Amino acid sequence: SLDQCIVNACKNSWDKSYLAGTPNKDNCSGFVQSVAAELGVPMPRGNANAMVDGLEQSWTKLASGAEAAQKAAQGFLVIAGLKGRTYGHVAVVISGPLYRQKYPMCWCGSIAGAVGQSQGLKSVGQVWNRTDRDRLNYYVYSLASCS
Repeated sequence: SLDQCIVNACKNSWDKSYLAGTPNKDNCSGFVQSVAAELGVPMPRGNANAMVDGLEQSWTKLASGAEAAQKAAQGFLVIAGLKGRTYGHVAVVISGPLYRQKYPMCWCGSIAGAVGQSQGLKSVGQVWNRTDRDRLNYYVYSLASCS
C-alpha cells in the first residue's frame, strides 16, 4: 500500500493552522488545505460546503468507500465530503480495512472536538453518524501524490 505520504501529510497538517489562530485539528476544511498543500495538490478553497461544491464540479467521483480505500492505497489523495444545511464536513480517506465492511479509515479535523476528529484510526462511518455515513461522496485527485 502506497498511502504513506498522504498519512504523513495528514500527521504533519494536524498541528498546523491554515487559519491564523486555529489549529487544523479543529478546522475540518483547513485541515485538508494543508494536507493538499504538502502534496502539491490543488484543492478548491472555502468552508466545507464550498469545498464540496468544487470537488463535485471538478474532481473524479468514486462509487463506494471501498473504491475510495483502493485509490488511497494506490497513492491518490481522496476526499470524503458531505454538505450540510448549514455546515458541511470533509476528511482525507486512507487505505486499510473498511469498518463494518463498508466505511474506510480517515483523518479529519473538527470544530466539534474529539468526536468529530480522527487521526487515522476512526473510519468515516465513525466520524459521520448513522444517517450521514451512507450519504458520503468520495473524490479522488487525477494524479497520484505518492511514489
